[PDB]
Amino acid sequence: THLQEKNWSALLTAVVIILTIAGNILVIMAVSLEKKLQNATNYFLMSLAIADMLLGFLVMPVSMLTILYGYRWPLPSKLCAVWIYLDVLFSTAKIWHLCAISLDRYVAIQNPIHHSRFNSRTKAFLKIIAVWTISVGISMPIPVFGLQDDSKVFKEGSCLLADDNFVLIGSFVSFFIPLTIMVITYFLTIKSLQKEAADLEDNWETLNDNLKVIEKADNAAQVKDALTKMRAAALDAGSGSGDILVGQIDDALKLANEGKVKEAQAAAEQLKTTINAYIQKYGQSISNEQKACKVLGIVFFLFVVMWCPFFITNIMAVICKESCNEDVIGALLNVFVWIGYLSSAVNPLVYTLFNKTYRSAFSRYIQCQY
Ligand SMILES: Cc1nc2n(c(=O)c1CCN1CCC(c3noc4cc(F)ccc34)CC1)CCCC2
Ligand SMILES: CC(C)CCC[C@@H](C)[C@H]1CC[C@H]2[C@@H]3CC=C4C[C@@H](O)CC[C@]4(C)[C@H]3CC[C@]12C
Ligand SMILES: [Zn+2]
Repeated sequence: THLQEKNWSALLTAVVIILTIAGNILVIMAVSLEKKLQNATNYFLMSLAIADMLLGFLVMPVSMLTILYGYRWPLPSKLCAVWIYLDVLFSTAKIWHLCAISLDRYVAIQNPIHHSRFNSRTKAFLKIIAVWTISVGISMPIPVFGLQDDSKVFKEGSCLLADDNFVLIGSFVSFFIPLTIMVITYFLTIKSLQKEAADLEDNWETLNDNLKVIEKADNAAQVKDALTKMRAAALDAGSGSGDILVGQIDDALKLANEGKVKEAQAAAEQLKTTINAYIQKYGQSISNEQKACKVLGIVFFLFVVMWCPFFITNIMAVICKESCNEDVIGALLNVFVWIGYLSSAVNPLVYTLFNKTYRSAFSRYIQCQY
């Protein structure tokens, strides 16, 4: 039966709604409770999850109500523009949250002391508020012109963004520009991390060369010279983390400055083991940045690929009003809108897959074990 089609569409819509709300609430709880997940990127991801939850709680159920009424808007006229504004607001906020994550992490890894433990919570919160304000500013044209003009938000009785200029400018400002920025920033990030690993290997090379020089030293002058080169290398290798290693090298360097050559050589001998350990630690930190980069790239790819069919079909239907068939186009737009909405529910599953802390948190939350 063809009414069974409406029943199935509404049912699958409800499935997507419940999945979105539940998963993003799980992400909210994970970021709100775990102190192991309290850096800037996780604050951005929790803001992202609340945005997706607001989308799945205020916008997607109204879309289900719309698809139940034969796509005829049953609510008051102003609520159509309000609902389109909220929809565009939350989706634009999501994509620009992703863009801000990419850019912020890139700018961070640019800073030569970005491995220090001192990160400010308030700065990340201010960035999140700035992104939400950007989203509100991008979405304001719909309330401005939509409440003034009933025709720009209504399309044959149906509550759709009918202005072609609005559609194209919103596709560019809200989807295409942040997508391109995301791609560029991601590839620049992989290049910067490669540079980081290369510099770390160079620091290790310097450390080994000067340890070997110290092992065969004769007088205090060359001991101090090799220890100075070692101190520079070790300070560079920490990427601002801040450890005992440079302090131990300074202890050996004091021994060298006093003229004690044998004791300085013994100190360098202990430093050899300490240096191997710390170098491996720094390499592991770089590898962790690489893994986080790839996971966030998976997130970006899933979101963009799931929203791409809708934007493709929408811009195409704006271009060809009669060249292309519009019944199949309307069916495609329905299906692709709901795929893009499914993108909002996909994220917590991805957090579960490639993150052990998120997965443990969710496994303990399903059983209510806090
Ligand atoms: C409910 C509905 N139902 C129908 N149609 C609709 O367009 C709609 C509106 C669908 N909104 C979903 C979010 C979109 C969006 N805005 O900004 C973004 C930025 C992003 F990164 C990703 C996505 C977006 C804009 C449209 C037309 C066919 C008939 C049924
Ligand atoms: C705790 C941290 C990490 C997240 C903070 C999220 C804050 C900044 C977000 C969450 C929900 C957001 C609000 C959701 C909806 C609207 C309606 C819009 O027309 C004006 C902005 C406004 C009022 C948003 C302001 C920013 C907001 C309050
Ligand atoms: Zn780093």
